[PDB]
Amino acid sequence: DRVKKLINSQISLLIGKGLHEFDSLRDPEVNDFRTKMRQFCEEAAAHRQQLGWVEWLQYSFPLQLEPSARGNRALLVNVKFEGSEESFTFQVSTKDMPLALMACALRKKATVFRQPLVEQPEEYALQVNGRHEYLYGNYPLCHFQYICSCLHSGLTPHLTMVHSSSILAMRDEQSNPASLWSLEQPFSIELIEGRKVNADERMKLVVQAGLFHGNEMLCKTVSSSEVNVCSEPVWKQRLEFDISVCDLPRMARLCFALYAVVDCPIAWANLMLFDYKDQLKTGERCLYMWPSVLLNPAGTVRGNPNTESAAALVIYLPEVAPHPVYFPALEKILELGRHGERRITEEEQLQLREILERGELYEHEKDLVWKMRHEVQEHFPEALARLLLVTKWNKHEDVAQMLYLLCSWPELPVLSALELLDFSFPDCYVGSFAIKSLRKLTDDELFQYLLQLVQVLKYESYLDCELTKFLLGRALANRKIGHFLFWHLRSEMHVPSVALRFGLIMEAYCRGSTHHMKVLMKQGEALSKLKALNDFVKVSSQKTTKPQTKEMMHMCMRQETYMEALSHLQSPLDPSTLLEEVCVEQCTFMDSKMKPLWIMYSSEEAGSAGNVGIIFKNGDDLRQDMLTLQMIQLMDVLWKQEGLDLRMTPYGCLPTGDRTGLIEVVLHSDTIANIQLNKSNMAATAAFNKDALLNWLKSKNPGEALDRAIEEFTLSCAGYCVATYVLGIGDRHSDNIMIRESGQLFHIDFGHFLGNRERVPFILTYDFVHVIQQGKTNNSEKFERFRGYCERAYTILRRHGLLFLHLFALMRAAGLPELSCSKDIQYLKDSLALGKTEEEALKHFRVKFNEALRESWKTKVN
Ligand SMILES: *C(=O)c1cc(-c2cc(-c3ncc(CN4CCN(C(C)C)CC4)o3)c3c[nH]nc3c2)cnc1OC
Repeated sequence: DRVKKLINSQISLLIGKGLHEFDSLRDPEVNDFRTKMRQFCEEAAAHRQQLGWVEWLQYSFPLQLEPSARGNRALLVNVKFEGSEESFTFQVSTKDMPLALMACALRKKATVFRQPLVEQPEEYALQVNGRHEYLYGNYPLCHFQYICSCLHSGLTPHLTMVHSSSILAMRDEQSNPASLWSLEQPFSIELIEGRKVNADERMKLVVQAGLFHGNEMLCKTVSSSEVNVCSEPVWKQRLEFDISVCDLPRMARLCFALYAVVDCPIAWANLMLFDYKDQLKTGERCLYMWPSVLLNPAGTVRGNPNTESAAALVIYLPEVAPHPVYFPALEKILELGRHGERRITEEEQLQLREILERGELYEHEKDLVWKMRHEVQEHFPEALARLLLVTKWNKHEDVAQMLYLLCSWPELPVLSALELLDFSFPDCYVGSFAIKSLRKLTDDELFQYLLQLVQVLKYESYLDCELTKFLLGRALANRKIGHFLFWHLRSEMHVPSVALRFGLIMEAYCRGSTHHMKVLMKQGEALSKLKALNDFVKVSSQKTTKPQTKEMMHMCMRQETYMEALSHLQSPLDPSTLLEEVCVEQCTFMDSKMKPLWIMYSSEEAGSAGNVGIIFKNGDDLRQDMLTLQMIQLMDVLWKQEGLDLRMTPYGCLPTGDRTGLIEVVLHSDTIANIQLNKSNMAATAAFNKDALLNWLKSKNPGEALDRAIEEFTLSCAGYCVATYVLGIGDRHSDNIMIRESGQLFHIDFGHFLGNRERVPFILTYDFVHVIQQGKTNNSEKFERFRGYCERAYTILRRHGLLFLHLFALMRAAGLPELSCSKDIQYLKDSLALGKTEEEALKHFRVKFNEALRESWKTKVN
């Protein structure tokens, strides 16, 4: 019908690529992915349209619980019924559950409307006012994030009784429309010609090619002869590799590098030896090369789409048989793997136990762990990664006996599985195994590691893969996973190397949720408008005064195309947050280089909670900032699970397009720089500039409120000192540190991390030390209490050291200039002192903390 056509065009504008372009490729791998993933995604949609009303609440509005609650006191709550202005305020216990609260609200309604109610508390859920958030399930009220948030800021929770019939109606409204192993000859290729090559004509062209299984070489690299620099070089050379065709692992990649010599690299191109159908590739192949910025094994195996500019390499994959050759099926693999030999003294078992309880190892150590592989599966299953790295992947017989053990290997913990997703484990069965051990991930853990999982999609060799199906299935089952999966993919559509894979996943997702595609379209339209408004602000700020640019901005925003496009949307930063009425008079732009837009919203239905802001930033790369903020959030989750709340501010930061993204406004907060200006006729005007920040906290927090504000400052200070030390956040100054009116300190503008290469020391600023000490010169009772907070925070993070290392290792796929090699992850190994005992790492940390105090005292002596 006309609808199928309309949806296809809406998908096209949403993903930023015409769907006709996918068909124009005439690519069988692309075509098969589209068919298969459309089928799988529409199955999910059908499953969803029949969920029960509580199950549909778990899809659309997943519970936001406190980290402590995963796996008393008096409380005032305001409850109202859907479509009623009359509300009931009643005292409840933080230990009470939503059903008791609901049954209580029903009894009030029954007395108020003088009628015993047929409705039972079991037929309801409590919505947070003007938000896509709900309180339901068997959990005390204090376990919910919203109730927890209300208790700390003193404020009263405002809840609406929503009946099942209204929830079911939402579900209804949102429905989709109605053999190789005998081939002993050495692997070889033919390097035919080069096309569109650009280099210095004094030099000569060389083609270096190597066979890789992930990062490791399957044999030594081979180099073609030197041929004089020109546009179309003609080699005609049969390059031979020291590896039998029978020994090529399934995931073997042929990597090429084209360079000029008198060392000047021109381009690179990679390709999988076996196709997506496991057939050994033969024939002629034109490799549209990528411009180099050594060989590039981790780089994409798909050719450069820019066929006009790109230099091309013509190669010939020889026909090794008169019939097609496929990689042997698992049944053939396991049949060969079933046969081997298992058997050395207790002293040699202790040698194996010492190495497996540790990490690089010698060649004699490799020989021991390989022969003892059966004992590895039997007594140390979590050491699979060590055994997988000692497996000789260039020996088809060794690969077979490894796979035999892996196929009966027990499911490993989530920490172990995340390590197996790294590019240093390129086997498909290994990747299928890791995905299997990751199905046990809770939606909360999945959401926490979604950014890393999206990045390891760039390591994939084929379109249809276990990770894609896993991410699609989880996104289709949880709307928040879906929302964030879509944005992570959409923000990378300008990267030609991922635009095809990422575009195809988003299309598949869209087939899974027509309604959500429309909701995301509403977000893309606002972001389109924001870009146009920001471009304008940029040029105006360069010509006239700030009040003049601000007034022109407001007039442009007051156009109906802008009022419609910027209003009534779900926030890309948090689909729970609804951005209702754009507050034009409160909108402005900041004075920094990119003139970022400061956009405010209000919602009568949400009250004070509806007053939310977004920062539109265009011109900067926000990926590193988002990663740093997600890591600080992880620390906060890890500190909270051990009962330590350091009052952190991990505000939203989401890239949405090319050098484009949104940042969450933290209201009632100013930078340390703005507070320290010490302006005249203010409630905080100081006698000593050292008093300015404490005077400001006093003006915001009168009487008893001050002690709480200083404690919030101390807690947040300790968390950020540890966060910035562990992560190597340098270039810290008064204009990238902010303070909230509650006393909470937080950092912004995370341009540089991991010491990028200098060792970032522990930092203690005197201005903050002065606040922690309550404005007293000596207050060791409060100072040492802060030092205990730092040590406790540091100690907790170390216990989770391997979780940070694994996540940051997966993030290497993002290609962030500050996260691109082994030395970057070494910085975290050093900061977290993982090569030490807790006692030794605590002395190490104390020696670093005492050194920061002596630094801070250069300002105390002044
Ligand atoms: C890029 O621009 C960027 C921005 C943030 C980020 C900054 C701020 C922030 N910076 C200064 C101020 C304080 N100021 C108070 C007064 N109001 C006006 C409207 C009266 C303007 C702001 O705020 C910020 C505040 N809340 N969230 C924020 C984020 C972080 N990272 C950036 O680039 C990576």
